[PDB]
Amino acid sequence: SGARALEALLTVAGELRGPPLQLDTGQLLKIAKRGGVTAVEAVHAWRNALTGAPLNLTPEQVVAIASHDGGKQALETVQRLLPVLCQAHGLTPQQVVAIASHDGGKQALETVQRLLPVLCQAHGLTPEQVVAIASHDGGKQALETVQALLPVLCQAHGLTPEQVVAIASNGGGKQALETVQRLLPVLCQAHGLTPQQVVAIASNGGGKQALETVQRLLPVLCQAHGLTPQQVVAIASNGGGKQALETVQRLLPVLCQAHGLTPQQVVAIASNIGGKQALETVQRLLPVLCQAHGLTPQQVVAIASNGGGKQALETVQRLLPVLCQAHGLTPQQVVAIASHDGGKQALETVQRLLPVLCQAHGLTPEQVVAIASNGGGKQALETVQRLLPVLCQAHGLTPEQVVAIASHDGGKQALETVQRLLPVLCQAHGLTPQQVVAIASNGGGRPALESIVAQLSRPDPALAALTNDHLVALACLGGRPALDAVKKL
DNA sequence: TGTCCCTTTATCTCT
DNA sequence: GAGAGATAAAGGGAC
Repeated sequence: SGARALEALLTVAGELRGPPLQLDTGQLLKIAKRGGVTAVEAVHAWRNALTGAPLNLTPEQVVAIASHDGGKQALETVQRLLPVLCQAHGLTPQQVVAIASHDGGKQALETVQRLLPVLCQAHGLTPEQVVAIASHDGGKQALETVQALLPVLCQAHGLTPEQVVAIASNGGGKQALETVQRLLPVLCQAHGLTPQQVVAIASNGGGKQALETVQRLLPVLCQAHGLTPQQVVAIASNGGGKQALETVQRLLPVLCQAHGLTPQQVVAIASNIGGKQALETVQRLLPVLCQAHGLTPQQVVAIASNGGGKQALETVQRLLPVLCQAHGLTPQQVVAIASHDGGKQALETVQRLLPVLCQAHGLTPEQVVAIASNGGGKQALETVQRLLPVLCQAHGLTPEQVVAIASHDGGKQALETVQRLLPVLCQAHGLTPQQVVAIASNGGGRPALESIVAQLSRPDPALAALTNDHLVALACLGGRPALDAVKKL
């Protein structure tokens, strides 16, 4: 009955493509791959209840919840617990989705429910801090561990609640927490690290192995390799962790002696998530990129030194000719696009969309490069392609303004939020569009605009002190953080 | 056969 | 630009 079971499964997928979820093939694939057949079936059985009152989940939220080991249990649990978490604990549905959307989401949900009161009332955490702790695989473990260990970590060890939250808020947060508890004294007292440096190391995924590996290799990397404790700390706390540290141990001589890299640029390469992969890839590709592509070593190092640098390097090697000779991009432009986290996605997206953006939207190659040369470049490019025409027709923006909003980290968010909040800002708050554009055209433009609309609607006397124009100027180069900075004085 | 937890790597967003 | 936070995905081990 394998063929009938298969027919049943495909009928289920087909039905999900209809109401109420209207899932696309990508979404189906996501749930299948990450949550399995049981998650696909669970979504199908509960589609009405997940999208209906009292949950009202969007299809994207349903997809995010299902797309994990135990996805079925998470979906089941969200149906039981969301009304209490929202109405009793004061969480928003999106915060609930965030707690739910990990392997073991059911456990983290039951645990936020049980623990949020003690964490906030007795330990002094905010609900947002509790959400951040919960929103990872093993969230239950981290929540219980913070609850158990925050008092010892703060009083006996001197850490702030914020620092404990930082350590706890990664996958394996429990491991990281216990390892800080164990290893904070040695690393400070014996190695002379500050507590903040230890927190900075501990607050990445694999924080525990990173701490243990800093203890293990700090002396040999300094002594036998010539690095400073600072460099070792940067390598350990920049996401590279244990893998990066050990790979620097192995490859530093070869990269310096044979390939001619300074130890500083080797450190720059090691100092991101996937630093091990980046190091190995520079070792492999430095000759080829520097003899048969005329890229300088500086340029290669610059590409390698971001998270997933490996991917960026291989992608540069593959696409540099096509982008230079077919799309008319200069190698410097290709380097600039490559030299961010996710440079691979940005490059591939430029290869795909450059012609479209130049010819259907009239953008010059320089503008396309401008948009592409930030983290999340792919996202920004795709949402300019989507929203350029509507923002010009409906909201009366120029292509320049659209490119400007787009050309920062989070450009996608800033564009979408302009689309969502431009009407009410200008209509109900006699706010000007050039003004809203001004707010949107920085990193954090999104939360800036949102804090603005929050102020105008449910204002806050304390903050209710500046002009619909003074707050504008404030958001315009401090954003949300500036708005909060004033609104606590 | 799934569920839960942890590490590593890749990508995106904000301070 | 750098540091940091956050979301996603893979792959592994334990029951």
